[PDB]
Amino acid sequence: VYNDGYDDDNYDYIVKNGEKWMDRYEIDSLIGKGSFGQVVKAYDRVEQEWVAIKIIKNKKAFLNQAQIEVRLLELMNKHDTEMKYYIVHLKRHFMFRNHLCLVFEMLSYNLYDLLRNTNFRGVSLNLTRKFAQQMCTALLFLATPELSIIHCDLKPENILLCNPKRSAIKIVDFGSSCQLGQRIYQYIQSRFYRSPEVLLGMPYDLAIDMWSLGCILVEMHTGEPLFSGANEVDQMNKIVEVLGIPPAHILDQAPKARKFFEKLPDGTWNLKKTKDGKREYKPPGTRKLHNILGVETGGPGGRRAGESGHTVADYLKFKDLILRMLDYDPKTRIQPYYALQHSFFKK
Ligand SMILES: O=c1ccccc2[nH]c3c(Cl)cccc3c12
Repeated sequence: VYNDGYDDDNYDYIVKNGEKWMDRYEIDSLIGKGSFGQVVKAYDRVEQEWVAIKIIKNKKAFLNQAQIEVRLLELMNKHDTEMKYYIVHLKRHFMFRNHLCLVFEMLSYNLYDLLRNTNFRGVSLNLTRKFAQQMCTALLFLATPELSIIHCDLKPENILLCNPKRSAIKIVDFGSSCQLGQRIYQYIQSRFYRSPEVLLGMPYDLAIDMWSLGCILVEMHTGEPLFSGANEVDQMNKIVEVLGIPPAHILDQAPKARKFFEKLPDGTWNLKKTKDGKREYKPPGTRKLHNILGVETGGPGGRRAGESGHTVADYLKFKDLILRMLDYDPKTRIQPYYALQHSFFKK
């Protein structure tokens, strides 16, 4: 018997379609999962609108983290009252049968689902530009000094369409988020979207979100993750295939440097040594983004050959922007304000 038979063995609330809470919320159905718990679709009889309700796990550590989430959402929504900065709206929260319940506006499906709808053909560079511009603008919001918020888990599943016919988006799931002052985890971000500084055990700031976004935009256009590591070692290696060996001034300050690399007597770094003539990775920097994107060959896989809004010049700009976002150095990685000024976004 977990929580008088309301929970399961994983601290999640056993959801029941048609159930009605507090003479207010008619529960329609389950529509999301996460480490945090579950999200359900519900009708709010009082306000007379569909909502989404995040049902946090009934367990101390989860509840505590969700309380941080709430603080940051409420802090964001208070600045963005007009709802023009692409951040989901927290309508209210309540405790119900020992679970914290967060009530958000209802939204459509996420960008992973959108990619899946084209059978991972990827979406157009025109639509990619639109998502890029909205996300940079959202990331600029988070960068306002009074917020200074690191989302910490950007990925396609956490960017959602407002409406399925339209290109407007909102960022959701601030359940791993923190402010620039109060950083509390070392192992953060979804692995494909994890920055080098986090892989390397280093301190991190808002620039980890920009890294993640760089990875996201490429995926939105090619249909597959740019760096799809099966574990941290594979991840770091896949980054090195495209961008080369991280600079020495970084690896010299990196606690986990020796998990992936070796420092030679003359002070330079290589990939850690490999057994018995085993070969698995392309040599450093030889997996060119130029080729991944199909800059001069009709886009990714040649699938955009002779389509408008997919010229070579369009791609060269896109590529340039993406490499600025994937700068190894967090201090020089492009920041939201300057990203919006990039030639990729020219009217
Ligand atoms: O915060 C989330 C986290 C994870 C997974 C799914 C998810 N769907 C949502 C919808 Cl429709 C509205 C608002 C939030 C979400 C949400």
